[PDB]
Amino acid sequence: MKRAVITGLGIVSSIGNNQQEVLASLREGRSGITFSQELKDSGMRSHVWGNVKLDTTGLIDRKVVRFMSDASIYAFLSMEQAIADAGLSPEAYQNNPRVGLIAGSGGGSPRFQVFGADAMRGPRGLKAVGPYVVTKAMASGVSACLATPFKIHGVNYSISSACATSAHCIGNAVEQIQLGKQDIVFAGGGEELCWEMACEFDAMGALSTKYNDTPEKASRTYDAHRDGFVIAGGGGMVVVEELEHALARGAHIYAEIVGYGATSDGADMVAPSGEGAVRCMKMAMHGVDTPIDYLNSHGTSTPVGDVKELAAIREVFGDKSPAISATKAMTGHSLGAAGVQEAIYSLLMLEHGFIAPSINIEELDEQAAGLNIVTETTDRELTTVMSNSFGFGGTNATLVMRKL
Amino acid sequence: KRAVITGLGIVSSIGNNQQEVLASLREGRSGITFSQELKDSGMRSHVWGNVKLDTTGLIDRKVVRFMSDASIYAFLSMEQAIADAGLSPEAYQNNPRVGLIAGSGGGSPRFQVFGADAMRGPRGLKAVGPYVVTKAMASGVSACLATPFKIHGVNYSISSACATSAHCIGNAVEQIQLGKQDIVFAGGGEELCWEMACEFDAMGALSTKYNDTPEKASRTYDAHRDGFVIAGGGGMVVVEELEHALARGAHIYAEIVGYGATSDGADMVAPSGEGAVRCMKMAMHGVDTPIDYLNSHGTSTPVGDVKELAAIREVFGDKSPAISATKAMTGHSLGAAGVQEAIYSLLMLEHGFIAPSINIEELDEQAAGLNIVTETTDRELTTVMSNSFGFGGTNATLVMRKL
Ligand SMILES: C=C/C=C/[C@@]1(C)SC(=O)C(C)=C1O
Ligand SMILES: C=C/C=C/[C@@]1(C)SC(=O)C(C)=C1O
Repeated sequence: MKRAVITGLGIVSSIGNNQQEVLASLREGRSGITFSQELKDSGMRSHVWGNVKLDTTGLIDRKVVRFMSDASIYAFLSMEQAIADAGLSPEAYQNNPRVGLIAGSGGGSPRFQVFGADAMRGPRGLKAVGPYVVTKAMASGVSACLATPFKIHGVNYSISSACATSAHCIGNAVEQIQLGKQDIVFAGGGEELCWEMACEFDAMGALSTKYNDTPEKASRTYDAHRDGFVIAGGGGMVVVEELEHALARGAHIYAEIVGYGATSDGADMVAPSGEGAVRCMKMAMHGVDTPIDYLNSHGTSTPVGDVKELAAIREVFGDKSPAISATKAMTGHSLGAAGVQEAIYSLLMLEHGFIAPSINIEELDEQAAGLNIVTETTDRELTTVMSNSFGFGGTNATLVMRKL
Repeated sequence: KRAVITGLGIVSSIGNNQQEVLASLREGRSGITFSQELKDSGMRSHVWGNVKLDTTGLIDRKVVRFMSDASIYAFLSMEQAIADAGLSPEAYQNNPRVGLIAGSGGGSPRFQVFGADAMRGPRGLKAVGPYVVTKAMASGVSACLATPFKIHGVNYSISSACATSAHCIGNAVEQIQLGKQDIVFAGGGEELCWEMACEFDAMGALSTKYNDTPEKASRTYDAHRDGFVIAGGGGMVVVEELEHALARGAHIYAEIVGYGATSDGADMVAPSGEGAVRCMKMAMHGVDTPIDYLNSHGTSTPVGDVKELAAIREVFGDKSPAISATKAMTGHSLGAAGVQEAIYSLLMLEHGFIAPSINIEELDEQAAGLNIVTETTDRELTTVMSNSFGFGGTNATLVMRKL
């Protein structure tokens, strides 16, 4: 089996439009959460979100962007960044059977799905719909919209697994390398931000509703007064590359993907079982001869979910648990984009030797006792980092990344 | 490590189990009907491949409450596959070596739209209810099955438009090859609704000239084809590691001996041909038996049909296999097409026949020379190929061989 490394990255998020801006927000413990007039206007109870603060007008060519929803736009721009950051040029990655793309969203595009239906029911029907809704709204929008303009010839599909989507995308990319089928796979995803989708999470009571007057305090993972997650949008993309291929071209290598866990609860639809996560982390830690220095938790800021993961971490590690922070307290929950963005946050912490703070803990949950939850930015020489992604439907992903 | 198919299940326009499907295939029987729903919506295409089954009460209330139609069809298909594979609950449930990879092309446009419509009404959130997320999310098909079937292994959806459930099967094979799983349930489902259908109609992808004769609308390779006929349904196969299957005395349909997965990197909604050539060649690597039958993607589109035929010619030259497009009978079930057509191919393999490519009244001149079978033909088959090409230039091919 071949080894897989990360040789580039790109990110559009609530806390930065590139890796430099994101690095700055992580070290500062800056919140990306703002009041949303759009959410309030729709009749929602959650009025806060992790929005992308970027004018994307003119950033993608007219004939390319016409097929794209926001999830695709966010993923495309991240992919541009990742290509450049990897030091890759068209002659190397384009029209190359051994270079692929695995990237998805959790929701596709509810916005253009609803636009399509709204337009169809109006007096102009098909003519008001137009010819571009399928590529905007289909579940595989994110992969279809990137593989075509980037001239990808290798693998091309999307993995969806709700909150674990882009973490599974990365892990499947690793498998492509291990099987010797691909030299490079761009892995990640994107997620639009809109009332059309967010109202679905509000109607199940999943979103924070009590902190709308103080938007930066709404997302408060592990705080005893958390009341659900803060919904976010954005994209992320990493370049997953075979080790020898990377070394031979003098690539910059952030880390090796040394562990990939993928498991299922087989229990509850919208609540974590715990034992699924335990098995997932163990799978990711298998054969890894170094300790986990830092854990970027799934920790979405939900009453049951936050502490269920903690109980799982305690089971896996015991007394000697790693430093833990939940960056969703800063960023919000970008759903399908969460896995890659959080793999990137963890890689920036690995690369730059620090731990981002788990913010908005005004009163630590009684069930979080005895663990190392890092609440202020602390410089440390990290070697091996772990990222957890647990989604609706009991789907679990865990990534372990280590310096070479 | 080797992967075999040990069980199958299907809910399609041409049958609600493998026996009804078998009969439809041997008979060249159309599953296409007139749709008042598509007509009422303002569409130009008024034909569809509908599931002729009322699914009310077939799934536990507390389980089906989270599900859209795509998930319902896949679930029912999975029950059949479990039973067909002879797997007790103790064999496959609460088992880390047993997984599920199943997707849809579209998620649930119906419930995406319902949520937004409900929210804009006088009841807002209380009308939306707590179930729309699991229904509308892109991973609904996997999420809604993994849980009630007590799946402990892998649990996610591959999505790639028309190639969706084909990549699901191929990824399942990879899980076996890597030694991570002993069993993976692989397949997909797709709902059938104007919400999604009108999007395909608005880009001109759907057939519109044959609404008075619904059964003649889907007509792959016919000179007067005018687009595909939308369909819904589900499929599921049991992908199983060989030694595991042999040990428990499983009935094996075939081994998956080849899996191609490529990208066009060309056009969004038109195929390049080039990518399909590479996909089929990739599926044929190390396969030294001839292809006895090819189940084409063949959707009944002017450009698409002959683009795939050209790719077949380039791959096979003057050794081109027997070909039929079962979509002329079934319609195009999108995310469910890959697994359903693998199942049709598996049925032809098991029962020694070639299903007809129907409704060819005038063979396209670009299809001249080729062995497109238009009549049910009894034949001993050994090795079969099935193609799936989706929008976004995404390609999958599966090659299956009798043991
Ligand atoms: C099995 C379902 C997973 C549920 C989790 C823990 S995953 C998630 O994002 C949120 C908000 C939850 O409640
Ligand atoms: C990348 C474009 C693929 C297009 C194909 C061949 S895939 C498909 O289902 C239909 C109807 C087409 O026209």
